[PDB]
Amino acid sequence: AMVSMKEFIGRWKLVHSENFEEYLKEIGVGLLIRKAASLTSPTLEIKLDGDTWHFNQYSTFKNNKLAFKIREKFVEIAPDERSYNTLVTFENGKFISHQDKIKENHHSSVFTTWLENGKLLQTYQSGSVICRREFVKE
Repeated sequence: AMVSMKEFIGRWKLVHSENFEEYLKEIGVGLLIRKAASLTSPTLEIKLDGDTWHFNQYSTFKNNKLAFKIREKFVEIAPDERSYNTLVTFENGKFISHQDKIKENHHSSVFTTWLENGKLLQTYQSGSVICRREFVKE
């Protein structure tokens, strides 16, 4: 719980990934898209504008910009082009996003972003699948 929110601010480059394509398959992404999305090494930019956070992911395949306020539910248009009811909290040093499905045939996910020894780590969880990603400061 020691890590402060401000330590996340900056630009981060993907250096390792595990189970990302499998995570995308689990949440219903088609083969061509999940293959292409998993081949990239995106840059994640985290910035704070007043009380609005921005987690923007940039890559050759798609740019994904997410804006939110902590503790405030919002409708997220996720990169899979489906809409979700998303809620991001900051708990014990970590950003936790609950991306809740709206349509019953969709899938919900939990995203956790945290810092360890200068690196930024993420997990994306849905159903039986957890994806793990690691980033280094740009």
